[PDB]
Amino acid sequence: MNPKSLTRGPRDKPTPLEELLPHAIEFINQYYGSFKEAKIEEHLARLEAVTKEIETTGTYQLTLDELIFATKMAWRNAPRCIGRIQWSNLQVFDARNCSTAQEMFQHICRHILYATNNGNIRSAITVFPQRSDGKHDFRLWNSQLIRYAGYTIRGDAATLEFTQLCIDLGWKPRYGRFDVLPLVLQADGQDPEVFEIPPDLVLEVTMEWELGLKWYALPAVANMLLEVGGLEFPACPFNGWYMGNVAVLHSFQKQNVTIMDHHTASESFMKHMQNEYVLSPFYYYQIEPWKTHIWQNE
Amino acid sequence: MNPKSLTRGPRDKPTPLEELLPHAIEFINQYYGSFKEAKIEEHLARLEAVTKEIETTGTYQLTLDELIFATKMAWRNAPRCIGRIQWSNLQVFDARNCSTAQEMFQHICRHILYATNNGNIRSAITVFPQRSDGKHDFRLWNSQLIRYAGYTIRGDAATLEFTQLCIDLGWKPRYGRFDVLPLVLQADGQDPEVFEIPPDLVLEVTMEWELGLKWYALPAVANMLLEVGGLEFPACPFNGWYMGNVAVLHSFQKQNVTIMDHHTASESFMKHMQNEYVLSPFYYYQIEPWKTHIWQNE
Ligand code: HEM
Ligand code: HEM
Ligand SMILES: c1cn(-c2ccc(O[C@H]3CCCN(Cc4ccc5c(c4)OCO5)C3)cc2)cn1
Ligand SMILES: c1cn(-c2ccc(O[C@H]3CCCN(Cc4ccc5c(c4)OCO5)C3)cc2)cn1
Repeated sequence: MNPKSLTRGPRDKPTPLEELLPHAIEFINQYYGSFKEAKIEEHLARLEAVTKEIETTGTYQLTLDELIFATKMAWRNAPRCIGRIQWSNLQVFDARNCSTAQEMFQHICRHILYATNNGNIRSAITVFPQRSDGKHDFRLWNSQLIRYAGYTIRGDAATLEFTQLCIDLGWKPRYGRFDVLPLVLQADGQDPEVFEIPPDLVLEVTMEWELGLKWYALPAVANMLLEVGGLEFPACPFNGWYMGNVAVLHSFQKQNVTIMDHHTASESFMKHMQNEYVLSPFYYYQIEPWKTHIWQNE
Repeated sequence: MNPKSLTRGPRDKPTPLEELLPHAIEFINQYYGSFKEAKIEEHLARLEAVTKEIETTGTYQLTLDELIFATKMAWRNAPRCIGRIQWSNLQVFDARNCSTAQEMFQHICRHILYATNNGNIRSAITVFPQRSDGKHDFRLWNSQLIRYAGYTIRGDAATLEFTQLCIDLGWKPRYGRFDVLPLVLQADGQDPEVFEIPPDLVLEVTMEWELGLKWYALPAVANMLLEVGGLEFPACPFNGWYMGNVAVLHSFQKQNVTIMDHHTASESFMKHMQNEYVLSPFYYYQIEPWKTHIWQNE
């Protein structure tokens, strides 16, 4: 067997141009190939401009449309994702001009608001600045945007470690069982900063003859890396909606929070279908950033 | 003399509870003893929960922090390991929820990536699921994660046998002198599967007035067993870095691959020291798994 690694690690230097250029060219082809017989000239013109940009600057920037295409193809290329059948249903927020953690936070608020949509969940991805030399990475340290803390256990037992990290970073732990962990955000390679998510941004389905059980509506992956044309985006949170004695199906449907039931299955595929008139791009796992981060202040 | 065996063999049944419980209790004590006067109540509470878990399930699970502690104490307890002086410098990857060989492979890729760190080597251990009844063991059949094949001789003369085994398993032997052997991975007691290591994951120091000599940067023991509190982890690869007419010291230092020179000696001990504000646990040798494995398909 010759499987590839599903993980893409840190760098300490820019991608060598001799490595980057072939990848850039291949993606450009894939992109312009999505127009079949049309646009031969734009294709070649783009090849020339990208090549020059790389030779001049050591890298290149994607057009907005190229980025949108990339995020959708990466989704289409996600082997385990059930949602990828309707891969055209994806809203893209372009945050590649982001520079600070405060700005990252505002972008994520915007994302959570749009995708939550008061229960009528919409898929979205927010793309932060691409890796340059690898010493200025933007990363979200959370595994998901919204997750309950973990503290025997109290809360989300799978975040006991991350919860402890937040505390160590100055987060004040309320010790409930449904404490929404803060966003831990790294901009430009700096030490991460801690941001409470505004409670009003977090939609929860309350389960329904008293246990006080509830769960958050928005499942959002915070910690993967988008690869495209040799470029790496170490910060690119995205979300879908849930797949699904189970008062869940009932509580979600009764509170009208989207889940992947047959109706939603048919509808989303219907909408996807109406949007018509080594794998790359790809979402990679990363090494947990607290295991690799060099603190400029601990 | 009353030396103990440094080898821990296979089982065909779960550890008897009457054997397991005393060992579990002893480790819990060792763990909570590392807090001196504090935490008497957590200690007793943990004793009670572990005892109940064993009586209920026939075994028990370590907390993440208990596991981390165990791996570091086992290292501290390794008589021949020079690196154990700086035993607090160890990154632990928890793969105890692993179930398939493909998953094992992804964990090992992640390990190789982190520990290699583009030449700035970091110590790490990846811990796979603990032995249950002994008929579902996870094992790596390699002695190291990265090793050259052996084929008079061609390649690593010490792997002639293992190389032959890989071939017998379906591996196609390129007949060079520096062929990186594939990972041979056994999950849940199943027959092993063969996985080429992605070449880009393998860092090599090229020796430097033409012989074409090179060697791999990452020394990683693949085949030992971690014992702790009566639990056995037959799959727990770990790595350090090398100790060191010798163009080696030069080639490694000049290509900035870590070795245990005086500088690295002082630095790593310095970092270890800043991490402050029958032996058990222990790493055992095992019997070569191809000598004991019952093929459900040959
Ligand atoms: C529209 C609703 C969506 C549904 C129902 C859905 C469902 C799933 C499910 C069930 C998994 C597997 C979880 C596991 O194995 O533990 C998954 C994985 C994943 N999803 Fe989604 N997803 C959706 C939207 C998205 C979006 C918008 C993206 C990206 C733009 C995406 C990217 C991925 C990726 C990369 C993985 C990992 C896939 C792999 O490793 O093979 N998903 N998704
Ligand atoms: C940080 C760099 C490290 C260095 C320089 C180092 C060096 C060594 C050396 C020189 C040996 C003896 C080899 C021989 O006799 O053929 C050894 C053995 C060993 N090392 Fe390391 N090591 C390091 C990290 C580790 C780590 C991370 C672990 C485990 C978490 C570890 C566990 C062991 C074990 C169990 C043995 C066998 C010891 C025995 O049988 O007495 N080493 N190491
Ligand atoms: C879109 C969103 N996702 C995920 C979101 C959140 C994820 O977190 C995992 C760990 C916490 C519990 N999560 C439960 C879950 C299960 C199935 C599912 C989820 C979340 O979102 C889409 O479909 C799984 C995993 C995957 C995948 N695509
Ligand atoms: C960490 C890593 N190790 C080892 C890694 C690899 C090992 O393989 C042996 C057989 C192949 C050649 N190896 C050479 C060697 C020598 C000294 C050393 C090595 C490898 O890694 C740490 O220090 C020894 C043995 C021990 C021990 N601690």
